[PDB]
Amino acid sequence: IQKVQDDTKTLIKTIVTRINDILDFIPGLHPILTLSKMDQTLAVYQQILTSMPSRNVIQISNDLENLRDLLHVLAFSKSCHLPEASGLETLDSLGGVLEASGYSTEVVALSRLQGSLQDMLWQLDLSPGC
Repeated sequence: IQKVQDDTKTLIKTIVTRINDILDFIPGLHPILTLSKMDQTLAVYQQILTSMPSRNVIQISNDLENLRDLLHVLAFSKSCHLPEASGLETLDSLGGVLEASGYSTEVVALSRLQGSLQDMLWQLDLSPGC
């Protein structure tokens, strides 16, 4: 379990760095505290990123899948259950949270995602609920 955590922390830093290389305090999309909320949030970002492919987004999107796995492998070792995340049938509802004047939706989306990732980074050290 500790190595699962070490592997999770590492992968997160990688994605945060990848995003920098590509709004300092922009809140992520409800990135919360339990393993299920983290997973349900990552699932919403994946749907978003799938609608805006680019070299780094496709790269990031793949990493997000590896991060979700690590979150599930953890729940596994914690003998708990992560529900199947709900999916948005449409991204049209995400308009408001992804729209900003002087900023692209791609930039707002990756900026929120980075916020969520940095959020998980420290919360996972508190050995969050399930």
